Amino acid sequence: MKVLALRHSVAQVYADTQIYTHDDTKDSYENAFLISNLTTHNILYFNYSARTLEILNKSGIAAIEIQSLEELFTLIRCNFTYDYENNVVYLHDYSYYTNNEIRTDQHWITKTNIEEYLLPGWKLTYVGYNGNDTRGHYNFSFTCQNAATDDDIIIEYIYSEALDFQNFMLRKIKERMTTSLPIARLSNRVFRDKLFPLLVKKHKRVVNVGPRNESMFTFLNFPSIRQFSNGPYLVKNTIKLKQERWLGKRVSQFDIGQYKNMLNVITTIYHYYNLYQEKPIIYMVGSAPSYWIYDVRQYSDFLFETWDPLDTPYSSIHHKELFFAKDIGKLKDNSILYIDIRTDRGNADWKEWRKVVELQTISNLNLAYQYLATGKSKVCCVKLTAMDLELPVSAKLLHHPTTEIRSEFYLLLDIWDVNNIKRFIPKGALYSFINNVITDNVFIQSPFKIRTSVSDYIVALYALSNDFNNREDIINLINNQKQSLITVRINNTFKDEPKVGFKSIYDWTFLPTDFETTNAIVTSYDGCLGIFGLSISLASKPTGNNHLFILNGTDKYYKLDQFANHTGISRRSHQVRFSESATSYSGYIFRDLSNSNFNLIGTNVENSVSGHVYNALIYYRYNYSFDLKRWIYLHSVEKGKYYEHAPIELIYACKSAKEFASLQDDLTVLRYANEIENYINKVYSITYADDPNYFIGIKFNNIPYIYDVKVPHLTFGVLYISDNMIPDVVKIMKSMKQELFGMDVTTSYTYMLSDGVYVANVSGVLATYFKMYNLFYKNQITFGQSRMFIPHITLSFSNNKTVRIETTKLRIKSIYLRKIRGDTVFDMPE
Amino acid sequence: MKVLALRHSVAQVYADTQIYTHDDTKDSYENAFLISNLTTHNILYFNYSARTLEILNKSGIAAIEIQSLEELFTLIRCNFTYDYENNVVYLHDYSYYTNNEIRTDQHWITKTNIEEYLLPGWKLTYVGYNGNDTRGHYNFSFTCQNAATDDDIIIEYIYSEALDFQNFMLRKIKERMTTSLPIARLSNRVFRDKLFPLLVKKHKRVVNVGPRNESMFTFLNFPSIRQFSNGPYLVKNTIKLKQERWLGKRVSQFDIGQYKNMLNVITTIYHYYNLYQEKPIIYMVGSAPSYWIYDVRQYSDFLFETWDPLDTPYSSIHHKELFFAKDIGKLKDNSILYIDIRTDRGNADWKEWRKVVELQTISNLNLAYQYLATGKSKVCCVKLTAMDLELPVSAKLLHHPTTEIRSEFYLLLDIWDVNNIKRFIPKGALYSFINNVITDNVFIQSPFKIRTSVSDYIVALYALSNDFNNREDIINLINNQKQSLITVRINNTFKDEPKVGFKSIYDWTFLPTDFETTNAIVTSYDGCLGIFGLSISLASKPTGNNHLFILNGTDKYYKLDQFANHTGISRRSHQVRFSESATSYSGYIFRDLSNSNFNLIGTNVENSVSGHVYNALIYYRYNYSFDLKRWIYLHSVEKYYEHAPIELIYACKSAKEFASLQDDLTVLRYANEIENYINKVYSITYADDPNYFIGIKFNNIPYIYDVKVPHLTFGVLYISDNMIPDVVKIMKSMKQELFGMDVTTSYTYMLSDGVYVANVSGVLATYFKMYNLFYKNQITFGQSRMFIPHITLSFSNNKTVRIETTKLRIKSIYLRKIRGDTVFDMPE
Amino acid sequence: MKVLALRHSVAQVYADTQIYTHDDTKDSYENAFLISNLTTHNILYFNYSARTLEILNKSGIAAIEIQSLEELFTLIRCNFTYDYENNVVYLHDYSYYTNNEIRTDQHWITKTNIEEYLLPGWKLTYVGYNGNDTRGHYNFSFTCQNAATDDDIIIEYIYSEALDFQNFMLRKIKERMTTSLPIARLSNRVFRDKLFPLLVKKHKRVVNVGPRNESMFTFLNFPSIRQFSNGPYLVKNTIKLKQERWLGKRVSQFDIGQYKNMLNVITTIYHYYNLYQEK
Ligand SMILES: Nc1nc2c(ncn2[C@@H]2O[C@H](COP(=O)(O)O)[C@@H](O)[C@H]2O)c(=O)[nH]1
Ligand SMILES: Nc1nc2c(ncn2[C@@H]2O[C@H](COP(=O)(O)O)[C@@H](O)[C@H]2O)c(=O)[nH]1
Repeated sequence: MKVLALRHSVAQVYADTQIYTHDDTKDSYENAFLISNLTTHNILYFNYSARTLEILNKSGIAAIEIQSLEELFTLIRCNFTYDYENNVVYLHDYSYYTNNEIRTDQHWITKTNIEEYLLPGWKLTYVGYNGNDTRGHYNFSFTCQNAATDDDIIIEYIYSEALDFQNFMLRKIKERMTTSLPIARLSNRVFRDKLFPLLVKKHKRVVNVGPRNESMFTFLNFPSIRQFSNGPYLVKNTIKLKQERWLGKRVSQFDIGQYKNMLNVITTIYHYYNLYQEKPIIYMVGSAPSYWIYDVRQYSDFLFETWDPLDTPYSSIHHKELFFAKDIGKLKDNSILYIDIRTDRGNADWKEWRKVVELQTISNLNLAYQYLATGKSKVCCVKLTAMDLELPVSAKLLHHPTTEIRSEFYLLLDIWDVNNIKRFIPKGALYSFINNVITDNVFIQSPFKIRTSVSDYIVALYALSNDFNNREDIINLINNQKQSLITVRINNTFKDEPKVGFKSIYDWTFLPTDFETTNAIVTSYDGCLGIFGLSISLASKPTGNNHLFILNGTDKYYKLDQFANHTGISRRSHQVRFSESATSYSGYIFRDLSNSNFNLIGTNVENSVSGHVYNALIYYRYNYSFDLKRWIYLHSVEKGKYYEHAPIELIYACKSAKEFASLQDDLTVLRYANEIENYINKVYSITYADDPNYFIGIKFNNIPYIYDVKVPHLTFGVLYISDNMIPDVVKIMKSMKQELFGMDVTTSYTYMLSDGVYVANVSGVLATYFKMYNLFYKNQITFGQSRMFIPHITLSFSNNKTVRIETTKLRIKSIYLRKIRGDTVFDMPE
Repeated sequence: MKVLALRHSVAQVYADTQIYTHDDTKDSYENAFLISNLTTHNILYFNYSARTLEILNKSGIAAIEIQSLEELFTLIRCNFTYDYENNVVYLHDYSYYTNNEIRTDQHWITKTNIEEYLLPGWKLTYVGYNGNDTRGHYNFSFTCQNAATDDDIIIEYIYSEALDFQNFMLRKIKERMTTSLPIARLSNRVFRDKLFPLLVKKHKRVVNVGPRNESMFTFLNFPSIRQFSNGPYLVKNTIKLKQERWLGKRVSQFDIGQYKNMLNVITTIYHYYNLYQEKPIIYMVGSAPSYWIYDVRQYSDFLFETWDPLDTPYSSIHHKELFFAKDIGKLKDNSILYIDIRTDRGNADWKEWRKVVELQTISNLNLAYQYLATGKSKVCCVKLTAMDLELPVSAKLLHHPTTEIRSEFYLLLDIWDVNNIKRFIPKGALYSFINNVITDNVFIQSPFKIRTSVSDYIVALYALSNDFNNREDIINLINNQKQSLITVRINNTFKDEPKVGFKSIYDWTFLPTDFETTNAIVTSYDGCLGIFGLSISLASKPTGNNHLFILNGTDKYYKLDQFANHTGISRRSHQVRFSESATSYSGYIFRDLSNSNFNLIGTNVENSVSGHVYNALIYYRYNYSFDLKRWIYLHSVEKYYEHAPIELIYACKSAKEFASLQDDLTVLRYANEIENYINKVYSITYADDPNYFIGIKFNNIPYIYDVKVPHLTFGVLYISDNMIPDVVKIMKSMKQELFGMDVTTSYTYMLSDGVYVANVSGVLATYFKMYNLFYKNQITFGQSRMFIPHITLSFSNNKTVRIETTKLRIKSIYLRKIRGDTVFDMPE
Repeated sequence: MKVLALRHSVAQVYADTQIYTHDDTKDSYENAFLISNLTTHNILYFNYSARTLEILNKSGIAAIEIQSLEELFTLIRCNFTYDYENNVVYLHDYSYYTNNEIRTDQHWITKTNIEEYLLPGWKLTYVGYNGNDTRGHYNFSFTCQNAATDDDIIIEYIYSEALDFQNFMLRKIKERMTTSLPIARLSNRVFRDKLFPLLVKKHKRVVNVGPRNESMFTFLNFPSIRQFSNGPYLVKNTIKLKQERWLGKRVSQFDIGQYKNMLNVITTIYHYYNLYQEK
């Protein structure tokens, strides 16, 4: 929501688009609330309270100080992710195209002949992970960098098997200008990099479910984490494959053999991590260029040993420029070995070269076998070619994207693999694997069993909510797990559809009430981002791939007003109320008509009994960052910290939301409202004195209207009690005697309350009524009725016309407790 | 958008919701444009020029003076329609429900026992037509009134055969709070009343197509207007009806017999108007309550002479308080007669009572016959009951909604009807008509045949666009009419579907290019509202039931910048470019990549080709008030921007690419259609095979150059030798201007593989002015591709270098034979 | 799937529409299988194995012997439900409209002035529950009756609050000719009436979940069954209701006070059944 606070003295004015202006010196939390309810994208903050900036940032709303209006202000007309703890700004902005450049996260790409295939004059410039090397471009009051890169395009080109790069880059850039900004993808890079270190330091055992190739670099420094992904391609599974012949498909114009090498070595690193939770020694044979080491070293320090006749720049120690044949004993006991040996494309016939390469393949495989036969705790990966050969059945198969699909694959072998059953594999099956399979993911770990773990911190970022996963197992995991961070699809669909999908790929959808979590925060990406110290320029759109984030066993659950608060609950409510609606009063109007309070709708903008629940039910697709359930619960057990609202006040908003949904045919909001009302009636064991025996009544000295009944009284309470509780009731009355006479009782008009009932309004007594309802309910005394409480002084049982007077205070003369249908009053304090 | 202008004295500011602020005195017409491109609903204007406030109001955008911050400002946080000519404000706001009241614009309703069936304690409060009686409530710098009424509910209740009013009103009120404000419905009530008087005065002959019961009162004062509706129910058509018996269905809890009487009389008035184009005398018999006269008299004066026993209507000149039996000679020759004979009942038998009513009906029918036997100009309406009887074949049958369906109907009779064939009609058929039909419309006039009329001002207000009307007949009417105001549904669908519909009721959809109008304004409801002196606080939502408005042959067509202007062209463009976009430069970047200007993206924030058209094509669902067609045409034949035609074509190609990427089929069509219109209006030629060229030479070149002769190729042309002199003339015509331009260069870049050039700035505007001069003089200038001003430096495929802004020498300008050593001119 | 087996000697031939022909003497279960895989609606069975008819009937496929080709065969060009244990044929067929008549399951309706509000000349004729009194119309090799009635229309008119019966009946009849036959609704009446007696006799304790008003008559003789439906309207729940005044809405042209009385008494019977499992 991009709130920018600039100095009041330097309150510069320009007509920027979608801007707003706010400033006030009354409270520090309500300035944040009122800012959170502004309707535009950018907000300009002029009294610039540091406290209020911190509150916004905790809520996920980006709030930063602006000191160099000349450049700081103008260079923030784009979205960004703000690390407010370290005061860092990560710009997600593709204006750098005006420099005729493509930006990448990876250094190795700069060494390929990629620039030739770009548009004429274009270059690609390395920017570092999340634009770390761009900090020179921006020298502001804060550290500033541009996290936007074109790496998605390059990776898509590599996996797309289409050849011509010029048109591909051009098409993808034009598309990027035609579609809205990929905020989720770009800010999640920052969130991953900040999140997982905090978890590894802060928690004993961290389990990450379904990592994707995007974060392959994130976990390079954290072997403590146990990863669960899709299964690996085993050799035994090649029995199903139909035999095929050589097929020379070219996928990339520029040589990407280094990307293949890097994905291979990283896959091996993570296999080793999965087996032994420690960082291994890396041994590499071949891999002469080896530039990508740099990109790995940016995330974790590793010890690299290289054997290649050419030079390898970034290696730790290039043990020998000479080739490696029988030097097995140099290899230490806790390590991984990458064997990429290609002798040479000789200038001989292709058949002769094939025999040469086949013999070389057998040599490499035997080298791997000797590597793993001698020593415990090691893993290896070999380059083989497609031929008839006998591989172990449990070995893992790798074919990552390479420049051309030309009869090569890789075999990943642990020590359990070497002495295992070996099977004969024809060249046709291996060719079928090379041609029909491209390895999608470097995480080859066994799938995650969706069971609650008591010693683990489970992290399911975008993996659990899928069409094929068991829904009830997901619900039980979220419900009963301690210490977790799990994400599901939101079900922002009308008609309450239980799945949502794109081109026959579907996801399960959940409402916040579909869970029964005891102690957890159920918020948006904004809320979860704030809980971990980040804020963002751009909120979730109501219709999109929006996810609920659920944090189980968090430090922050009891900080109700601090994290996943009601910031922005009324942003959409206010936009609709002031632009499109029939009247700005429509809300109070509808809420009173929904609770059968139509008897008078006269100036109901004052002292309405409905609550936050109405906007959390109706506009949930916008403000689901609120966590309505925790808000209700924490106010059940004070341990009402700011509000002290009676439960009937919550139930009334529930009923109003149900009627609204039925009018709009919003089936989802109808369910959500019914379920929240159920949760309320579970947390509060509410009772209704629909058949009362006694009542509390207030009597006034003067009555500014013509009255036709003998006794004008305000029925201020109605209750159902046994006689023995009359002292208890009395005590509770005494408990607020001061407060009872303190209230500023006012009346301004008379109206018809029902057929044959003519009453005078009473104002200013309702807050006291709710405090007293809370006290009676806490004391297990049945107080209140099924209907809504309407404070009124009955004037006559006749049908008379409405009369108005100026606000005339009313004065209390006695506050009595009387038995219904008994002329006997059982208490009369003055 | 509510534009609210506050004075320096009232420069007070609060945090109003969805608010914005603008103010400036360094620009003239651009203050209105820049206001028109702001994103929120309400805007506050602080250092305001009266001129730009007027420009906004002419464009349809409501712009009001605000002086009473205490009440006037707080009470304009709701939408309204503003008559800026008379400076009056019609509020459309239903906050008045907080008074426990139902508001009607009709006085007769107040006399019924309707208040009894409302919610307890609620009242019904008569308000003036379009809230005339609310002006007392508001004491502002301007006239102010609240046009919102609950008549939607009352009318729907009467026509919906729902029984219980209390629940119906309650449900409809809740619905009204749950759905957005019916602005089209409410403000068109104002628009009709301002429109049609202006048309009657300003034009001789006015034809109104398909009026509905909503505007029943509007045309009461204009028999000059000839209206065409769906048609009448004739007695001749009762042969189809299957015989039925009495079925006593109750329609309303409170007596609405006065609505029936009024609708009958009004139907008769409009029939009389249809036959003889002049206002009649009104004679009525029975009609004891007589209030609806008031509601009629508020729009037009009529002469009301009623005969009613011992009862006194409202304003009827009571020719006799005695019962009327054989006084036919008292009734004048230019008149209308309504025969509602009370027919009072009693406590007698229902069968005997039926015979009583039958005899009374026969008396009434003979009464009508005696009325019509004489006279040159008369029309009559009679109350009958269901019985066997012989009615004229050409007579019209009326059954307007009444309290109960109790064996009663009304017959409309012409002077032509009496002298026509009479046919026997059984009681069963009459019961079938009473039970199965309620007359929907008081205009029973024959339908409009969709043919152009040359002497008439035709008005088709939401009537022509429909599934069943001939689409090509509509296109020809709009295209070839001389003086009309016609509305059609706009094709705001993403897939190019030519129809749009709900529950088997469909409408044809058109694009602005689907027409070929000669001199006409094709704009939105806002634009049309502005042309007639009204403005509105909030524009139409892009995917609503939005209508194109076409005004043929108006005085305002040539006033381009005043009406149907470019206000709001970039409102959505600016919201998208900031906010959600990948980059704030995204627009210029995409137009340069789509027109093959990808060689460099450096010099594109400055000196880009057209984008005025770009946002009018792709964001058309928002700014369809622009009328891009007249804008293109008027700039072909001057009658400011001085924009080259290729400049428009490039934006067309960019919009086509954008639509193809978004799969916006309608925008793709619209873009291709506009490019077609451009190449139609401009007979463009391209010198793709160059013959000669214009070259500029400078002494200073801040970069290392590896070519022998550095020059800026400022032109390419295909010409005959005989035309070489004329070209020189044009060069001389702006020689000063050519050396005058402040040409600047800032960096070097790659223009293609193996080409290394330096950017050029400040020459492009001169290039377009000169292109216009070449095209006007029928000399082929320019190329199919886009013009890129550059000085070739080398064919060396070298890396790009940047320097500070360096001016250029312009030592010489010249025209040289391409591939020839011959230069044919070289001015100092 | 309407398999009709007729005598091989009397193998009459006509070009009926959607018919088929099968006959074989190799196996008794595979003749049933091969018949079950034929594609048309009606099948004509010529070697007419009694065993194979029983197998089909056990599978749900109607399989009946045809002996009076002249009328039995032609009066089976309509769908039906076949009680193959008792050899009874319940026709679900609305051809009886050609007799200018409306058929009802309930005797009380005949005492109301309903016939006046029909189309001219039309009558309503009581036919008994699932057409028990229609067995006189059909005297075939099997017991035969027409279970089709217009009672759905009358009940819908009573609950629809629209007044004019003539147009309502006409509209609903025209609709019935324009839409396919409501087989599920009509055969489920027969299935309920056969099913629940078998269950009460065959099982100790029978629980029926969510009975609807349609089968209000089915359980009149079985108080052993415990029924579970939607909750009742309690007096205490009137506290929520908004106060209103007299509103005289007329829902039916002919007096249906007897339907009200019957529904009241039957509701009371079932409440008593729910409390005390006896009549
Ligand atoms: N009863 C009640 N009303 C609230 C509460 N919070 C906000 N509101 C009402 O909601 C309004 C803003 O939300 P809106 O009605 O515009 O959606 C405020 O002006 C206030 O009257 C609450 O906790 N309880
Ligand atoms: N209206 C208009 N805008 C132009 C024209 N040429 C360039 N522009 C640019 O287009 C912007 C309008 O918003 P856009 O959708 O291009 O972002 C203006 O701010 C301006 O910088 C033109 O001829 N007409």
